Amino acid sequence: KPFMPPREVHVQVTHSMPPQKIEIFKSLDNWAEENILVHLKPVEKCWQPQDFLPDPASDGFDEQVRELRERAKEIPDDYFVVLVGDMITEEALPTYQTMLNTLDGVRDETGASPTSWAIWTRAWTAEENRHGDLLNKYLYLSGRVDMRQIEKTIQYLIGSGMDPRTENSPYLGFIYTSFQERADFISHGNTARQAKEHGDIKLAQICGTIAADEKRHETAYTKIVEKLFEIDPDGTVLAFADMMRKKISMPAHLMYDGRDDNLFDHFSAVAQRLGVYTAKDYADILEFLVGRWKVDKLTGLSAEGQKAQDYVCRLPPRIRRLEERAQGRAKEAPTMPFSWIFDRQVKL
Amino acid sequence: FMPPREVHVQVTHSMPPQKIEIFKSLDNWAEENILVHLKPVEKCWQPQDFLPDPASDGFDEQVRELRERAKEIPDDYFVVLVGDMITEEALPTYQTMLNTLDGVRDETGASPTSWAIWTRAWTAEENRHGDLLNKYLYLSGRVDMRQIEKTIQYLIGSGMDPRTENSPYLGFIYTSFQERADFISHGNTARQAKEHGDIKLAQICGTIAADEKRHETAYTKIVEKLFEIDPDGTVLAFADMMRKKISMPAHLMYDGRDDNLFDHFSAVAQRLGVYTAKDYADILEFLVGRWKVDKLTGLSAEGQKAQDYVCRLPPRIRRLEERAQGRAKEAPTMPFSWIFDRQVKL
Ligand SMILES: [Fe+3]
Ligand SMILES: [Fe+3]
Ligand SMILES: [Fe+3]
Ligand SMILES: [Fe+3]
Repeated sequence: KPFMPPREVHVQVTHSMPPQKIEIFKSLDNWAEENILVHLKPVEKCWQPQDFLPDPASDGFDEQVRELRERAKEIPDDYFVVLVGDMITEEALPTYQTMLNTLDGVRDETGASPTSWAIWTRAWTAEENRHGDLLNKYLYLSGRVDMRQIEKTIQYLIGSGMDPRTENSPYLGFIYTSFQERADFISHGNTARQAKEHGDIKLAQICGTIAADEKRHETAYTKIVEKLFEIDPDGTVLAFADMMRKKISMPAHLMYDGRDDNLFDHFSAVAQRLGVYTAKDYADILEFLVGRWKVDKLTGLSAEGQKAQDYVCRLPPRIRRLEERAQGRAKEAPTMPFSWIFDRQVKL
Repeated sequence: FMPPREVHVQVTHSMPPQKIEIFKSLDNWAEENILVHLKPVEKCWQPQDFLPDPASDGFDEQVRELRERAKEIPDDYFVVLVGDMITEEALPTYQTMLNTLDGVRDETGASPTSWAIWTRAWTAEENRHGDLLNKYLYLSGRVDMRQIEKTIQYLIGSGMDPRTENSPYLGFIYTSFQERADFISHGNTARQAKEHGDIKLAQICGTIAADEKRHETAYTKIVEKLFEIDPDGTVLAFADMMRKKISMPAHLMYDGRDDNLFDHFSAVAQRLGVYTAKDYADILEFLVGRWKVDKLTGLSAEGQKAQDYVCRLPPRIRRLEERAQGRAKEAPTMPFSWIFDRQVKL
């Protein structure tokens, strides 16, 4: 069957958090306005996409665009595939603002709510917007990729949305985004350092600068979970385990270009192979968070909390060993065409 | 370095909670009268269709022709065009605006409901508008992308409160009005884009306008339906929006230099005849006729005051914001950071 995007294969579960716990967040408003909002960079001090692109109001514009394209010839298709996937993930931004606005105690109820929570969501969104913009124009000018197939993938992606399975729970929500932000920090950070190798400093600065925005986001979301562990170590420990069993699905897992039915798997494979984001990175993030939130040092947990706590502390090495042995899928990986690069083929 | 803020008290969940069912019921209906107005992905235009092709040997000359044409387009017009583009780029805010509506919100981010499906596909459609105008302005060299990017970040941080109070009634009235506004602005920049000598730019604006009409058509069929099922609540919602006035999605525009950026942008749009105080009236009047407000009967003493107010507001607005004496002729010249502080006539 033709033009059918992939769908979420799990049953939709809404409003799992007990409705009384909504007050905890109303209470933490002030706290958020002092421990969280402080991780937003004020607009006037933020970089903008133009800072890293050829200046179209400068006599230098032509040579700049020309050097950009020359450099891009020395960057192999493999890398463009990954980079394209990252950029597409970024452009599906409106979905992610919705992701935060689904959380019970934290949603923006009007579109301009004076709450600390709604203020964060809006400013976080505003920061994220520059990531897509910048990688978009870069890919556009490069000439190495097929902007029409990329634009088409993006429209499929927004139509599809995503269900991270947070069930409207600020607990699950902020656990989720804590994990994703770090993942984003690793991918972008990796494309950055790798971007230097292939011979493009400017592209490295681009990726690096996006990475730095991610760290700050991670820091912000991790202070919230930390705080939730402090206030409710039982609910939070339980929320943490729940997310992991479910597995953290990536925001663009429903990726579809109208040709490949396994586009996300394929994109990911290349990212894995290239060492941009690996099955191992997923583990390191998990382990980091376990240590960062002091899950192990938690005491006075219900028989429920204890099973959860133990599960979470012993999942990283289990995931490690298992999705370690890249025997039958790393070496014998077939070559595959991607419509994002005009059906040129790269090694999966 | 303070962005403007909504000056009105925040009013949430005004629609009676029982009326949430009306929408759950209309799911199938929506999947046959609304979703039909979305263009399937494979058949949609994409920004690359109207831009220089960067994987073509023709790229250079195409970028070069684009820039040459843009020199013949005056600063006035770039101001308006930039404002339009900025409004488009604040898209995530508008998805949120629809996700705030009580009986229609997407509860997960991927809800199989007709309502959530529409919201997501409408958003996907809108996204190409921003992308296209963005790359156009970027290649043009006529405008200061850094100041524009900064305005955009202020705008999303600010969001907007259209004062729909989570009511699908108010919501879809609102978006019915906006879509038509959008169709007029884009439509006008389109025809005017021809004058100044740029066909391609006209095709860009025109293609955006067409998207808008379809959206308008879709939102209008919902209100029509609401008038049919609940002529009282709908008539009352329609009047409520108008007293409050329909505020534009980008009214909290801020670039870090101008404290009246939206007013100023609008002034230029007005003067240029892209979107005028008169257009606002014509949209209103059209909707009054399109929804058959006047032909409504059996309304409460409440419904009737409302019905009358709405049918007599267009000419009142007309005459009033007609006489552009003290503000059209003696309009001062003002610098915009979007064009490197070059100045245009307000
Ligand atoms: Fe990002
Ligand atoms: Fe981020
Ligand atoms: Fe639009
Ligand atoms: Fe529209």
